[PDB]
Amino acid sequence: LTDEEYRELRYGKQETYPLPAGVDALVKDGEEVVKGQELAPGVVSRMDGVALYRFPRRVRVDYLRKERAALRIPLSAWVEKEAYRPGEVLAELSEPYLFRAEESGVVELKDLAEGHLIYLRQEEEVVARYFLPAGMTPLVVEGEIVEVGQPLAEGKGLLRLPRHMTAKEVEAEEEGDSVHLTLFLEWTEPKDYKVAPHMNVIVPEGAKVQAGEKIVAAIDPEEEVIAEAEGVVHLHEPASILVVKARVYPFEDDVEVTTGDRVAPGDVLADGGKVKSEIYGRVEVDLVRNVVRVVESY
Repeated sequence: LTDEEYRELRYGKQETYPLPAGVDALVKDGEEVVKGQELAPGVVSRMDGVALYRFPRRVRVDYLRKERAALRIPLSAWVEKEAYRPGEVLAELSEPYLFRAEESGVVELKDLAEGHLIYLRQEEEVVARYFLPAGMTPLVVEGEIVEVGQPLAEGKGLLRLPRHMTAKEVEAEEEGDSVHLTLFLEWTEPKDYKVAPHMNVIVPEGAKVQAGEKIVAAIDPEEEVIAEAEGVVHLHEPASILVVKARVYPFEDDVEVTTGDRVAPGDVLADGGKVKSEIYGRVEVDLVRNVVRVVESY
């Protein structure tokens, strides 16, 4: 009777897989993994089970951005839709076009991947918010004083939503030659945070967070990491991953089981008889990922 073989029968199959510093995993914190599957460029799992992160070093936060801007283009070149998708063609310009300033003031240029966003400011007041999709290259620069009628950008061929931008609730009022579109833009803007062991990631993978919300804790304040604004947390670069032979069943509401209990194929776990197990084994009610995992038996 091996000191080890005992733990496998009683508590279950477990294996740790180390990761070379600065390397990122090819799986999420509690993703279902199969025998042979790459858990990271160098590492490869030897069993089916659940991959769990051991002390991650990088926490990425996909911050949500939303701005409302306007665009002026030739009615004939427009590709009328009530919502656009990333990379989506917004219009087809036959000949070069000059999106001209309909307000005056100082410009603020904000790169948005293959696209741009312009703000016309007059003193302490944002007087305008212009959207100019990829293809329409800006003609002005951050800090330039611009006047009404002055061309701000220029499009030559097709106009597309930045690969990562989305536009919905498009309100387009027609006007003779051109068209005036005001769009509600939404795109993700990520930021990365480095976690030194003496730090505790309070939030799990996939968590939605709000401004002010504490993401990472530590005995020192300037060390703490607080969300700039609404977003979605992501864990990256775990020093290692522990695979556990077990299945995982997430639930929307109420758990009908307790950590420690044994289970069999059929046995209900949560959401009324909606969530049933498929295997025999131990139970662990993870309420950090709002899921119930069942460690295989045999």
